[PDB]
Parts: sequence; C-alpha cells; structure tokens
Amino acid sequence: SIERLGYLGFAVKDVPAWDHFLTKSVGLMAAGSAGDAALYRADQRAWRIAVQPGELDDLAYAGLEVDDAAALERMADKLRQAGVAFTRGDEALMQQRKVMGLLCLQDPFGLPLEIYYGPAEIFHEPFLPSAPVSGFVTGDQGIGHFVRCVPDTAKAMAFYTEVLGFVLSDIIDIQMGPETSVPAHFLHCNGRHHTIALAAFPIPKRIHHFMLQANTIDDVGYAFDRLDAAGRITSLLGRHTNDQTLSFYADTPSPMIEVEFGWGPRTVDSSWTVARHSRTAMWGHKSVR
Amino acid sequence: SIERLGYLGFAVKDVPAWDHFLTKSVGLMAAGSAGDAALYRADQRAWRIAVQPGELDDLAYAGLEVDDAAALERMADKLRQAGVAFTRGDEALMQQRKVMGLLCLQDPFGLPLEIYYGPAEIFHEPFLPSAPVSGFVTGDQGIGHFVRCVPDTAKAMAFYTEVLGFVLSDIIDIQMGPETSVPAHFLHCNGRHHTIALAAFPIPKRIHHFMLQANTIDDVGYAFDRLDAAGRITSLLGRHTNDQTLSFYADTPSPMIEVEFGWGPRTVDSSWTVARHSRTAMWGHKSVR
Amino acid sequence: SIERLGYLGFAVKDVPAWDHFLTKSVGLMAAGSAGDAALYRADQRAWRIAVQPGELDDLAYAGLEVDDAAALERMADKLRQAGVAFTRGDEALMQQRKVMGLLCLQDPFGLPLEIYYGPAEIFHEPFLPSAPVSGFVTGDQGIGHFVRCVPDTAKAMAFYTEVLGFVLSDIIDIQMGPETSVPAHFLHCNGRHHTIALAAFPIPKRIHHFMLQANTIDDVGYAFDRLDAAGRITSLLGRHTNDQTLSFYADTPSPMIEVEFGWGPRTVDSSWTVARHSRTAMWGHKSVR
Amino acid sequence: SIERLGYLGFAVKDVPAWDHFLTKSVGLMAAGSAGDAALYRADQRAWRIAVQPGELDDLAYAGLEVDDAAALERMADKLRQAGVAFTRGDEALMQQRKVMGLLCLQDPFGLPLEIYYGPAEIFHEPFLPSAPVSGFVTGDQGIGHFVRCVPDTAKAMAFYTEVLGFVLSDIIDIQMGPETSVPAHFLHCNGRHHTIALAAFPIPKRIHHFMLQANTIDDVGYAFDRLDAAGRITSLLGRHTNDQTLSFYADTPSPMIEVEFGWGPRTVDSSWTVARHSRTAMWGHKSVR
Amino acid sequence: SIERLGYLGFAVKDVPAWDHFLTKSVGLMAAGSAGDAALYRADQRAWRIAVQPGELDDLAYAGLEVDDAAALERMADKLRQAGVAFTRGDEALMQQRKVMGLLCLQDPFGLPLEIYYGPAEIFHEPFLPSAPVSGFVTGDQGIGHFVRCVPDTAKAMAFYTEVLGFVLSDIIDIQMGPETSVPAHFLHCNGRHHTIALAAFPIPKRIHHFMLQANTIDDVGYAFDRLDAAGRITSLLGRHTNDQTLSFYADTPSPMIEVEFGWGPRTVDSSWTVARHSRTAMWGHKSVR
Amino acid sequence: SIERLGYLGFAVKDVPAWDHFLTKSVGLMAAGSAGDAALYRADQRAWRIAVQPGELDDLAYAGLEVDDAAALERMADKLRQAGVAFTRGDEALMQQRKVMGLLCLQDPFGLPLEIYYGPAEIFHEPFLPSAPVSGFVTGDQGIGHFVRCVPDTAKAMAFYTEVLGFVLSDIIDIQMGPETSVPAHFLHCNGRHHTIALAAFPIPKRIHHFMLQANTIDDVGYAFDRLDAAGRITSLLGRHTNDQTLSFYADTPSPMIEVEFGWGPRTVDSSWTVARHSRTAMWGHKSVR
Amino acid sequence: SIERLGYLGFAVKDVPAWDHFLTKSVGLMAAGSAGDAALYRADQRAWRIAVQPGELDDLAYAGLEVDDAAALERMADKLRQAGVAFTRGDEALMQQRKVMGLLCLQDPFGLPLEIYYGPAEIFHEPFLPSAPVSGFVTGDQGIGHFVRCVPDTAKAMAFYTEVLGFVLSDIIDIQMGPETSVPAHFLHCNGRHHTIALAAFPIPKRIHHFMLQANTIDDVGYAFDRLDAAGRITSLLGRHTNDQTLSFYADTPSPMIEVEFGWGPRTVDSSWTVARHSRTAMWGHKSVR
Ligand SMILES: [Fe+3]
Ligand SMILES: [Fe+3]
Ligand SMILES: [Fe+3]
Ligand SMILES: [Fe+3]
Ligand SMILES: [Fe+3]
Ligand SMILES: [Fe+3]
Ligand SMILES: [Fe+3]
Repeated sequence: SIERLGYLGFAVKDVPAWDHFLTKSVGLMAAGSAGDAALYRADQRAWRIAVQPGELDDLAYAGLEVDDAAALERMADKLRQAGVAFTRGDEALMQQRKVMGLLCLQDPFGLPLEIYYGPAEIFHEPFLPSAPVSGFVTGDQGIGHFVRCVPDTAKAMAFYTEVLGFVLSDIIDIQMGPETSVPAHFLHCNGRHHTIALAAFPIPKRIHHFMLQANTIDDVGYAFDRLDAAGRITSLLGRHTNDQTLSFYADTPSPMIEVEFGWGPRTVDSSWTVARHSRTAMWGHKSVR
Repeated sequence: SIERLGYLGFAVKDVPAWDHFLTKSVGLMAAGSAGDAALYRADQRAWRIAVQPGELDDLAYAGLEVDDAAALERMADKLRQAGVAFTRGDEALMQQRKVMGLLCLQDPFGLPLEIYYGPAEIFHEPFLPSAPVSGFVTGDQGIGHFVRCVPDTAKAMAFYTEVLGFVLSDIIDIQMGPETSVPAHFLHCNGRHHTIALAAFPIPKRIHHFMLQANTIDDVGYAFDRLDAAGRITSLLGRHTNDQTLSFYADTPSPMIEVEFGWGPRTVDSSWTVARHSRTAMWGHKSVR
Repeated sequence: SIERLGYLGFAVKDVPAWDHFLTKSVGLMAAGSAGDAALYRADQRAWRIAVQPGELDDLAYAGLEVDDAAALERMADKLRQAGVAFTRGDEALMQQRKVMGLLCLQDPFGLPLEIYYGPAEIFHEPFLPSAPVSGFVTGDQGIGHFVRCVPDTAKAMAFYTEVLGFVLSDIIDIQMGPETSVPAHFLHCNGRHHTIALAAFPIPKRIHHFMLQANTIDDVGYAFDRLDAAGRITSLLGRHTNDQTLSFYADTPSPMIEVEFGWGPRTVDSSWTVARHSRTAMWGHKSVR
Repeated sequence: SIERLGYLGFAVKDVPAWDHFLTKSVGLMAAGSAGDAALYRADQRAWRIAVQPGELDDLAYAGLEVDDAAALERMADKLRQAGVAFTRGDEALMQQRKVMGLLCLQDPFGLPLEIYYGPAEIFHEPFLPSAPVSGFVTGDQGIGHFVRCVPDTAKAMAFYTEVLGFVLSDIIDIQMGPETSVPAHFLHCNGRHHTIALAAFPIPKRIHHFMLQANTIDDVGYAFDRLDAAGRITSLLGRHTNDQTLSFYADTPSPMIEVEFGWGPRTVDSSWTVARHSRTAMWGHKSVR
Repeated sequence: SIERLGYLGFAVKDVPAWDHFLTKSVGLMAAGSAGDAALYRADQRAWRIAVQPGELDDLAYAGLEVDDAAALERMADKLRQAGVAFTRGDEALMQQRKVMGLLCLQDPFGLPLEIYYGPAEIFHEPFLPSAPVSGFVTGDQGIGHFVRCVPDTAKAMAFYTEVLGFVLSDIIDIQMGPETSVPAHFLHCNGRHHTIALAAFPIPKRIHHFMLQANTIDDVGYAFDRLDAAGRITSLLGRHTNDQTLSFYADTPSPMIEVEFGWGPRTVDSSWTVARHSRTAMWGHKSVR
Repeated sequence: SIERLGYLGFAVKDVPAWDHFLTKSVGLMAAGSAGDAALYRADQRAWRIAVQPGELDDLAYAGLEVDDAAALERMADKLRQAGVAFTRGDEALMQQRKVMGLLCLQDPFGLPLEIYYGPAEIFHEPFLPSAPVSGFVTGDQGIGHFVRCVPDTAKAMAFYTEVLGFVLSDIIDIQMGPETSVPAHFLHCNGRHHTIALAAFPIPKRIHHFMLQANTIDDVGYAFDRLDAAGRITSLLGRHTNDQTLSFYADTPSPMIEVEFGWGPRTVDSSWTVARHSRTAMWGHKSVR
Repeated sequence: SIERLGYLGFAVKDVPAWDHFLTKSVGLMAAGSAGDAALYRADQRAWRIAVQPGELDDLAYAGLEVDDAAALERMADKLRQAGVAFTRGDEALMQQRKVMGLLCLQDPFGLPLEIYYGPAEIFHEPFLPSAPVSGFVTGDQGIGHFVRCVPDTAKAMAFYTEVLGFVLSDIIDIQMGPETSVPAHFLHCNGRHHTIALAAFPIPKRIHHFMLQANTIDDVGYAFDRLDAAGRITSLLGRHTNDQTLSFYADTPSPMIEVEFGWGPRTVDSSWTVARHSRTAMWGHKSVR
C-alpha cells in the first residue's frame, strides 16, 4: 500500500560538511531551507533530502508516499487495525514537509516514518545539479532505497510487509565472519527492486546506507572520482547479485553511514520470483574502507 | 464513470463574430446548423462545438460522454441514488444533439450538463480545417478541457468526483494578490491530464476558458499569429507546470471567456500521483491582456 | 462469451460453381470433403468453409468458437438458464465438424448455430491458396464476419448479446428509399470490429454477405479483377465508415448472397465507444449490381 | 542534371472551371495570381500550378528545377554544346515565375520548358487544402509527373536523356488495338519512378495527363468520390505495373487532358534495373471514360 | 560489371519429370512455354527457369543481367577487348528470352552465357507457387546461384573476374579423399554471397547444383519433406561455413545434377574480406545420396 | 573546405556583465581564463567562447575548424592561390587558443578569422551548465552560427564560398522599410543549415547576433524567462522560415549585439536545394526591443 | 591501406603461465598449436593470438590484414616505392600462419610485421570461451589494438601513416613527471578508434599493452575479478578520454607487458576530427600496480 519512498531527513553534527558533500560530491541541488533544515533536490520535487543539526548523525525520518487523500485514510485505518500508534501531522508539519497530509509513526525499532500524500513540485525552477550528473532515476520508483538495521528481522518484516505493504524481493546471506552470516531481506513497493532492506547488522545506526540512482554509467564513474578525491570511497565499483545495481559506496560525513551511487539495476514486476543469494556482489565491490 | 468531455455549446451575443473566430482563427470546420445553433467540427464527429444566440455570452451546456446504453442507465441510477435531479432527453433533444440517449442535469452551481452516448460520426465528410492546423488531439480523451468557476470548490469537488466519477490529478495554488491564492483543482476521467478543473475565481462566468489540443507545435505557433493579428492574445506562449500543455491564451468574442490553444501535454494513467504546484507556468505564459 | 466465428457451412444448388468460385476467385484452398460437404481452407484449420448440396442456396450453419471444454459447459449452462433449446453434438457430428465438443442450437429466427471447442489443425499441410492472395487475417479474430438478416432486430440483439455474449460496436442507418432506413447493428466478440451484424433487410436469405480479410491491399485489388472477369462484381472498391474495411462486394453463385473481400479494418478493444453512422461508405463502394 | 519537375502552367478556355476543379476537386490551395495566371499551391512553394486563359487548352510550359546558380550555368553550357536554342529569362519573367534564374527553351516538339533555380517559398503562409486531402508527396521528387505525347519517341528520348539528363526507368507496351501497341518510355531524374514519360500517342495534345501524389490511400479514395460527383472519372482505382502508383484518372476541364490522383508508388535509386511490361495495370484501372 | 544471374535454361531427357519436380516439389509457378521450352516463375519476371527437351540433361545456358542498354554495349566492348567471341542475339532470340537485348557467348569451357538487359515482368499475373513456399529471395540478387564445374579453375577465374566482373568472396577446400581436396572459388557480383562458384570437380556435368533461396526456414523444412517423399534427398539440413545458407540438397530428375533449397545466408558488401574454409558445412549437411 | 565554426572571441567593455550573462542567463560553464580572456564551455571542448576586455564591444575573432594537419596546409595553399594574406600562429597563440595549428587572417571587411585544427578537449571535466539547460547541439555542426554584417554582400560571398568553401543554403529578403529590403545570404559548411550568414545591414557591428542550439524546447522556454527577467528580450519566441530554428533573441551586454537561443532546426545534406524566402519568421518572432 | 590488425604473436619465458592466463583469466579458447606456437581463439578465425617460447617476453610479430590478393600486391608495390625492405612469405610460413599470402617486414624500430590476406576460419568449430565472457568485438575492426613504444614518434608516424596507411585519430599528452609529458599518437585504419598507438615511453619493450574488447560491461567486471584473484590488476576500472573504452589493465606473465580488457568505446568514421587530450582517463583508471 505504501507507494514509494519519497524523502529522507538526516540530523547531523556537521551540516556544512553534509552540505558540501550532497552538492559538490553527490551533485544534488541546494534548495534553500525549512525551519533549521537545509533542503536538497534531485528532481522536480521541492525537496528530496533534508539535513538538520543534531547529535544523532543518523537518519531522522523517512517519508513514505501514497497517491492521494483516500489512500492516506486507508493507511490510517490499517494502522488503527494493526494497533500501530500514529499522529496526524498538523498544519505546521504539513507546511514544513510541503505535503497535503501525513501520518507520523515509528517502525518497531524507533525510526520515525511519515506516510504522506500531495508532495510539492516546482517545475518553474528546473533541477540544476551542483556537480556533473546527467540526472537521477526517481519518478514512480521514488528517491532511492536504504538498508535498515534491525535487532529482530522477523519482527521488522511483519511490520513492513503486513502493516505497510512492502513485498519481499529476495534475500542475500551476508557473510560476517568465519561461520556468521546475516540474511538481508530486500523489500519493494513498486518497480524498484527494493526501497527498503532489513538486516540484523551490528551497526549502531538506524541504517547502513541510502542509495541514489543516476541515469548513466558515466555519472557513476564520474561520481566515484569526485568522492575518491574527497577520500570518502569505501568500496570499488561493482554490481549487486540481486538488483544488479552497478555502484560504489562512500562514507557520508556521519560516521558509519554510507551512500551508494549506482546505475542500471533490474526492476520488479508482477511475475517477480523470490530467490536467495550467497554474495552481495556479482563482481567488484571490493572493500576499501 | 463519465468517460470524456464530448461537446460544448455556447450562447453568445455575437454569433457571426464567434463564427469567424472558430473558423478563421481557431481552424474549426463549419458544419451547418441544428435549430438556431451553428455547428463546428474538429474531427469525425458530426459536431463538437455549437454556438447559439443568447445574452449569456457563456458556456450554455457541456456534453459528458459514456460508452454505451447500459453505461447511461448506470449513470441514471447513480444520479437517483445521489439525489441529483435529472430529465431524460426527448426525441427532439436527441435529434438536436445527434446522440442516441442523454440525461439532462446541472452541476451544483447551474451549469447544464448532458450525459449521453452514441454520438453521430460522418466519416464520409472528412474534417477540413478552415485555417492551417494539422489536426486536433481528441479521440478517447474527448474534445479538450475547461476550467469551471465555482463559489465553493469543496462542494463542486464532491459532486464531480463522487457523483460523476472524475478523479483529482493535482492542485495549483494560483496567486491572486499579495496574500490571496486560489487552489485550482484539476480533474481527469481518462488519459487527458484534466477534462474539468474547478477554481474559486472572482469571474462572472461559468468558465474561465476552454482548451483545444493541436497535433504539432507549429499548429500552435501558427495559431498564435492568427489570433495576434486578430488582436485577441491574452498570454504569450508558455508551458503549464502540471500537464505540461505548451500553449497561449486568447480572448473569445465573449468578454471574460478565453480559449487556450496548446500542444504536447503529459497524459494520465493508473499510477498517477496527486501533487501540488505553486505556479501555473513552468515557463512563459506572460500575461498580455 | 462466444470467442469468435470459427466456421461457415453453405447448402447450395450449384456445388461445382461454388467450388470454382471459392478457389479460383476467392483463393481458398480446396481441402477434400466430409460426408457430402466439400471443405475449403484459408489457414491452418482443417477447414473453415464447407459447401454441401441443397435447395436453400443460403448459409446452413455457423460455428461459434469457445476456448476450451469448461467454456463450452459454461455456455450450456447459460443456454439452459436462458431457456434456449440445444442438443449436444454426437460422435458423428463431432467427427464431421472435426471438433472436440459442440452444442447445436438456432438463433431466434432459424439459423442453426454450433458452439464448439477444440478445432482440428493441420500444420503438416501448409495452406496453399488456389489463386494469388498473400493470406487471410484470421487467428484470434476468427474467419471473418457476416450480416444476419432478421425480422426483428431488437429480438435478435437480446439473444446475441444477452445469451451469446456479443457486444455492440456501433450502428449504421442504411438508407433504403426516400424516407426508409434500416439501423444495422454491428456486434463484436473479440478484436474484429464485428463478427456478426444484424439488420432488418427485405432479403429472402439468412444473410446478406460474409466477409474475408486479406493481408494486403494488392490482395483485394487483385481479387477484384478476378471476380470482375467472372462478372460477379456488385460494388466498386470502397471503405466502410465504422470498421474502415477497404473492400468490394461480389455475387456468390447463390442468388442474393454476396461475398465481401477486404483489407485493413480498424480493430476493437476495451475502450471502444458506441457510435452512429448515416452512411455505410466512407468513400467508394458505388453499387454495380 | 535536371533535378526535378518544379512547376506546371496551363493555358485554358475555361479558367473558372479549372479553378473550381483544382480547388474543390483536387484540393489544391488557391494562391492569388501573377499577371493573368491564377496560381495554385500544393505545399510550401509560392505556387506549383498556374492557369492562364488561352485557346490551347493544354500544358503551356513546364519548369525543370536545378539546385543552384552554378547548376543552371552548367545546363546553359550543355544546351550550347548540344546546339539547343535557349533564352535567359529577363527580370520580368523571373518576377513572374518567382525564381532566381531561368533558361527558356523548347523540347524537340514545341513544349516550352524553363530550367530554373531558387524557387520562392512562403512558410509564413502554411498550405491549406481547399478539399479534404492530408497532403501531397513533393519535396525532392518535385510536384509530380506527366506523360508527354511525341511523334518520334527515339528523338524525344535522345533529347530528354542526352541533353536534360533524365534516366530511363522502364517501358510499357500499351495495347492500342488488335496488333497496335505503343512503347511508353518512363524517365526519372530523382527518386520518383518517373517525372516525364514519352509515348507516341494519337492525341492532339502535348500531354496525356499530369499526376499528383497524395499522402494516404484515403486521400485518393476520397478524391475519387469528389471527382465522380463532378462526373469526371475516366478510370476506376487501380495500381500500375511499373511504379505501383495506386490511382484513378479523371478528365480536367480541358478536353483530352486528364489528371491522375495517386498514392504509394515505388521509388527509384542507384541500383534501378530497366525492365519491360506488357500492361499498364497491375490490377484495376478499368476504363470508364 | 555483370549485375546478377537472371535466368537458367536446362535441356533434359524427361521434361514431364522436371515439370512435376519444379512445381510440386520446388514450388515454382508453371508459366506456359516459349518454343519448345516450358517456362517456370519464382516471382514477377515472365520466367526464371526454362526446361527444354535434350540429351544433355544439363544446364543449357545462363542469363547474366545488366541494368540497361549502355551497360550491355559496355560489356560488348569489354568482350571485344578481351578477344572473347560473341554474337548479338537476333529479334527471334530476343523474343524467345523476352529481353530487350542480349549478347550470346560461352565461358572458357563451353557453357553458353547470354548477357542481357530489359527483362519482361508480368505484375498483372501475380506469382502463385505450385507448392507451399512463402516466396523466394530474388530481386537485386537475382534468381540464385550455381556451382560451375571446370577443368582449370585458374583459367575460369580469370575469365569470370577479369572479363565478366565477378569478385571473389572466399574459398573452401573440399575434401575429396584421403589427401585430395578441391579449392572451390565462390564469386559474387552483388549482395548475394555468391552467384557463381568454380570448382575442379570430377563431375561429367557443367554444374553440380543450382540454388534457390526461400523467405522462411519453414519453407525449407517443408520443402525437405516434399522432396524426401519424392525420395530425392541427397543431404540433410545444414548450414554452410562461408555464406551461412541453411539448406538441404536433392537430386533433380537429371542424373548428377542437384538442387539446393535454402534460407538466411549472409550477404556481401564493400567491406567484404576474402577468407579460406576447410569444410563446407558449419553444421549438418550429412550426405544421404 | 572549412569544416565548422569552432569558437568565438568577444572584446567587451563590461566583462563581469558578459560573465554573468553567459553563465546565469545562457547557461554556459565558466572555464577559467587564458591571458586576459575569460573562457566559457558548452560541451567537451576546453572552451568555446572567450571574453576579453576591449572598447570594441563586438566579435573580435572567429575560429574556423578543419579536421587535421593536412587540411590546414591545403587551406594555406588555397589562401596563397587566392592572394589572401595570412600568418601562421606562433607557439604563443597556439597555447592561447589551445589548438595544434592555426592560420590567422581577415575576411574582406576586417573580421579576424583563425583557421585551426586539433582543438583541446577535457572529458575528465564534464560540462556543467551554470543555469538549467539540458545541453547544446554542437558536435560535427560546431558551436552555432552568426550573421555577419557586410557593406558588399557579393564581395563577402565570393570570399566565403570561393576561398573558404562555404555553400549557399538560401536567401531571405529582409524588409527594412517601405520599399527597402536586404537579401540575407545563409551559408553552410556542414549539416547545420547555416554557420555564417551575410547581410548588408545598417549596423555598426561586425555581426548582428550569434546563435546557440539547445537540446530541448523546454531549454529555450526556460532560457526565455531567464533573459526576460534580466530584461534582455528583443523578440518573442518564433520559428524561422529557412532553417526552422525555434528561438527567441535577446540583447547581450554589448549594445547592438544580440544572442539567439534556439532548438530543432532542419539540417542540410547533399541534396539541399537553394530557395528564396520573403520573411524571416514562419510564425512568431514579434519584435520586443 | 592496411585494413585491420588481424593477429598477434608473443615469444615468452613462461608458456604454461601465458596459457593459463589467456584461457582462465582472459577467456580465450585454446586452439591447438602450430610448430612450437600455442594458438588461441577469440572468434571464428583459426587463431588470433599465438604464444611461443622465447627470451624476448615481448610481442614477436603483428599480422596486418588486407582484403584480397590484389590488395596485398598493391601493398608490395607501396613498400617497394617507399624503399621498405620486405620478403614474401614461403609456403611454410603461409602454412604456419594459415593465410593465403603475406609479406614479412619490420617497422622502423624492429617490430616484425606481416601483411597478409585470406585468413583461415573454422565455423564448424564454434568459439567456446575458457572463462565467462559473452564474446569479443572483432569483425571488421580486427582483434583489438596495441600501443607501440618508439624512440622517435615522428619517424614512426611517417611510416605507419605514409607507408601503411593508418590515419591519426587524436593525441593524448601523458604526464610522466613534474614537467615531463609524452604525446601519444592514436591511429586507426577502420572503425576502431585506434588499432595502433605510438608513444615515446621509457619502456624496454616493443609495446606497453594490447587490448581486447568484450561485448558487455559485465564481461569486463567479471574479468576484473578473475584477474584480481590472480593478483594481476594494474589499474582500476575507468574510461578513456579519446575512445571512451571502459576498461581495466592487468599484468601479463611477461614483465612490463600488460593487457587491457574493455567495453563500449566510440568508433571512427569519415567525419572524424583530430583533437588533443591532457589526460588518458575520463574517470577511474587509478593505478594499482
Ligand atoms: Fe543499496
Ligand atoms: Fe487549460
Ligand atoms: Fe461486411
Ligand atoms: Fe501517370
Ligand atoms: Fe550452393
Ligand atoms: Fe540566427
Ligand atoms: Fe589501450
């Protein structure tokens, strides 16, 4: 029922650092501010990523998008039935997020979520990258995806699939040590292979990384050099086994939070078949961190 | 449930003026008369626009099309259930409109509507424009669209969506003054971004303008010169934020009633997402009136 | 529910004449016999048209095809419920028609119909025309169409649509005299604009004509010369207003029964809209008979 | 060396008749006048066909187009070398024809020809047909073609090919009587199968007919009805053996001068092979005159 | 300079056998006769293959086609210069071959050749196969190809390439025995990989086989069954190493003369590179004879 | 022989103004400096436009590009033969222009030209617009075009065509007053309709305007708003008669020097035909200056 | 005049190492031997790369391919005229290289070259990679390219371009140190951006590296892992500035000789323009050696 991941908000110790990072390195377009949040664009939306000051140095909230007012009410009904606590956003928050309506809640482990509809668009102010990137693949598939760290994967799954409507794409057993592996669960809610992945990682953050998809392979290759020059590279170029995203990872200014910049993944449809993978990389992705 | 806007009828103080306007300027094909109404064609339909003498100088009625006899009966049932008053058209009116069946009613604010099915087509008399226009985009998306002025938008919405079946595409807050803006609601009932838009405008007419879509950009550019020569231009070429219709506006011979001539808008489908815009123009559309 | 018109059987006074006609003029492939019926092919089916001796000089029966055994049983249930009398074909008839199952019945006015499934195909004996025709458009749309003459159109309609599942495409008012016109009703049951049309014609036959669709326009042009040389032409080339079939008509050896040979008609889909036409010809089709 | 047939001028006894004919029947756009010549357009050229008063009731002259000033001078040199008499057009004639330069001459049998370059175009006045025709195929292939009647075909050939540069496409032996046939020679100077054809016909005119090519088959079918209603049809629809032009012929208001309206012919290229045909019609083209 | 192989003439001991073979097995269309030669068509040409009575039971002559009259004269000049004896065909022979002009000669080893231009075409009598074959690939690439047996390959090469203009495509060393192999030389004169191949085979005939190319793979598969039923198969289906023709061979009624029926070979262009192959078959082509 | 217009250099009274103009308004990418010239990029070239301080406020020089070293030498030979004075650029100038070789000269009326080869490209520094423009159409067609003002058009023509190799596309008679018109000559040297146009305009500058071609129509529409906001618009959107460039004009910071921003013009090829036009605008282009 | 690089032969100290390398790492297909040379295939050619024992540990010879026998003779004539010493290969060498003819020579600095024609192909033994690679891009563009180290670039250029016919694509100044850069010259002889590049590198080998082009990007990514596992990687993935080859470099078992494995480069045509680049990498290609 959730249609796609619409936006992301971070609370960070170094806002200027994040600002230079999202613009000069990632290529996002600086789009003013809202309250104490610096806004960044990747397309026609008024904003896609917000950065506000905070000791968390983590993802502060994620906006899950539905297609209309009725859709939002149906979601409220679903939350009620599932016994999930939520608060309807007030005029102030609606004004802040630039949405027509939203329900604020949390997943089983504390990550604030905001189900909303009616996002603001500013076509009269065409997107202009701050670095050389031909553009980002968003649209119906949203802004990108992120891997959510959870203490209990089965519990996170029930909520994301049963309450929010995400559908399992596949699983990848991620080798942690000699005989230690974590089964990462990749979920989709539209054509993007996965919008949210759940994994029991020994990480002190709400997420491992967030991913943005560029239009061309050169976008990625160019982006890799920009981040290598910034000395932020954590992995060499590679392609994933399940979604086939060709990408590289890099450190954001927030310790233990990374960004993935990729291109050309496979998409999901009705006939999608659940499968299991033993490795995350088809090829490449050698760790550099 | 209404499938598309099929026809439009105007009651005007200057019929010869409207006649020269629809033909020499807009390019429509004169198609004889019915009663005291001059008929005009834009394609294979026996008529699409009718012009009759009247002090109103406004839209007299709008024909909403359904795909068959059963569809019309289902609509009657819906009107009954909604408590909406209607009268089945008699042989005379059917003969006049050249339709197989129709229900006559009014929207909440007095605009006569006629739900019909089985329109007449005259393929043996191929459309021939009266001015240089390659053709119009009609077909499944109907004749075009119009913006309906209403005193109460919420009330108009309930009727058009709940009773007639239109679906909200998006909203554009139209700046009226210093701190005055009107939220225009754009509704679709097929692939055309919108067939009817509702807005609380301080206009003494039932509508602000009606829109026709030509096949090429040159059609529009050529049309702009024809209307500029007639001195009717009210806006320069531009493209809208929501549907991306590239067009210009011009005054019809009826004061405060305009026509929009455009090309290449985006179309709507199942996956359409409701959004909000702060401006009507992506670019251009500078007021000239 | 009927999926398409699968076959046609004629009972004629001059079988050799019909044989030379279907082969040398129309181009069908002679395919042996079954009982006292000469069989003719137009594609991979064991037969599409059968010709047997008889004083009728008219269509003897029409095979309406469904996609499987269950489909046929569902149709029997429907006939039962509608009070329509029918007999399940015996081994003998199944053997004769080369089908896996069939129900024999009659429409409201005596035309024998046979609802069947599991037709026989002989791919090991590729279709070979008897005259120069690149091929026929059949497949999912069946063998072609025919216009059924009826005394009561409303009564025929109820049966064909309500009992058999055909859907109205459109209507054409056919001028008969000074102030006499017959509203022909065109029905579809798949992508072919119409498989059966009903009209109250003052003709002493069950049908006016049957139609076959060739692959190219040259097929038709070539066919016209072949039939003109046989002196059978009844109409010049033309294109119809509703389906846009480009064709010509010719007399079969059975008096008052004609054949239509055409190309490139428009096809029907979910979004089809019922409409009315005042003429049968878009252009051409001048009577020659 | 001649690049294409650019224009045609007729001298006729009934100008109003020719005017109604070229516009209401053929669909050409009336384009004012030059001297005592009424001009008609088929596309972006200022004019393509001119009609002036005269007892001839025949083609008065044909404009053969080259691509530039040098090209015209090279042609003058060629005429000089071939001993062909010519006169360079004066300012007056250049003004009249709306060309940048032209050489006036005659073919071996008296038909005035004008080799020119730099034709005038009026894109600011888009072509608008006077009858329903989607458009004409001109461009690099010129306005169309015409069949030139000559007393000596071998003599006409030497001139058109050796002096003017036309290249033989093929020949069609046209049966005249019991044992009388005329070998028509079809010549091209660009992609159009033929721009000029030569034949020893017992006709008292400089040409048999001129041909115009419409964009669609419906254009032709529609045109046939328009001319049949005018009672001018001389041949039924058909397709030619050599160029495969699908067309019909009709009488112009000038006795023994016809017009051919067609669609979809084959085009010529480098690899074209000369061939011989025994008939003019692939199919159709039955004489009606 | 020769443009393509246009026709073939055989002199055979059993004409009725060859007639049933070319029609019922190969699928060619019987096209009457000329003198004592039975003619057969494969497309729009008046004839492509001729069969006349004779003790030879071999290829009697091959028609090499040029694009026009000048081309033929240029070829005569070339023959003169090369000292090759030739005779211009008289009206009688021109009438017999249905060509506009031809030069009769012989290759270095006695095979009569006829260089001609202006072949006759009969589009008013569309090709109609005598057996199920969708059509043949001819056109600019001619009727097909044949392998010419010669006592001296170097001598044959000089003539075919130096005098007639054929260009070497490649060579295939054909294993004859333990340590005996014949280098077959494949020559092209257009896009067809080869129109004539030369090889020093111990065969008492002028040729080994002639080849015809069908439009689809099913054409070939179907043809194989037809000839297997006739018990004429000499090789199983296979694909050649150099041209990639997928085909099978079969015996004609003339002992030691075979026919090849194939599909989908590669074509030749300007950039073609000469190469050498050790086998004739890429796969398949197992001998059955 | 000149292959395309590679670069442009301006000498202006207000460099900061030109800098803000080329970047914020036009969208070019600032690319450092060379000597006292500020460089700007539109694609992969190290620079395309240079701006240096000077009282001229006009085009200082134009770089005409050839494909290699030999090409440049052939051009020197041509200049020698034509008696045109030129100087080979020294290491310093080569270093300044970033080219491998260049010849410096002047056209008949003082505009410095530099024929060069081997331009520098910096793919490792991807083009990044300074304003929202999807990109520019350059490549084989160079950077764009410019209209050169000359006192004697015939004299300018001889030089540009006879010495430099440009080819005339067409002419447009530009109405100056009541009975005063200037015949503008448009020249091409590649697929771009024209790279240089010559016209006898009463302007005190070397050029009237220079033109840049964007990838999309939205690029232009967006650009128009940016320049209108800067209050520099001199013409409304429109499309030209000859090249069909859809564009608008605007004033550069240099008085009487304008810029044209357009999209979608037609391109030129071998078969191009010289023609004459009476107006510059197909539609639109209303003067605003 | 040389058409493409056909083959390469190496003389190496460790043949088994090279064998495992070309097969298990690169993916080439082992194809037996010739004399003391192990042969390897990448496509339909009998062999593309040969490896023989030798102390050189360098490229032993390069086969330059022409399209036919005449072409080879024309090349001999050219060598004679240029005073370049050469020896026609004997039966033995022809047998060894599997070519129909070849001329053996050396470039100005000792690298043996063999101009040949008529290479052997074995389609009956389809290419089968020894490692996972979808295939290689060869065909008309040959096997790949190599960078030739030379002491005098101007001298090497004159020979390769003036004697052998290669054409300069572009130049890249390769930074060697603080103020030391080597101008690498890239030459083409077909569509491949470059087949041979010349550069004054301080390397004790005849070449720096040879390049092979795979069909997909995954081929390269997969290949990179295979060679990284072998610990041979010398550069990370990257894309070149001039040809845009996306690739990585790796060490062959021969010290100071590398291999480049890439995909998707740009191709060259008639309109190619010579240009200069300051870096070899568009992005990536970070040194790892
Ligand atoms: Fe990821
Ligand atoms: Fe509108
Ligand atoms: Fe019909
Ligand atoms: Fe004609
Ligand atoms: Fe063969
Ligand atoms: Fe311009
Ligand atoms: Fe390389």
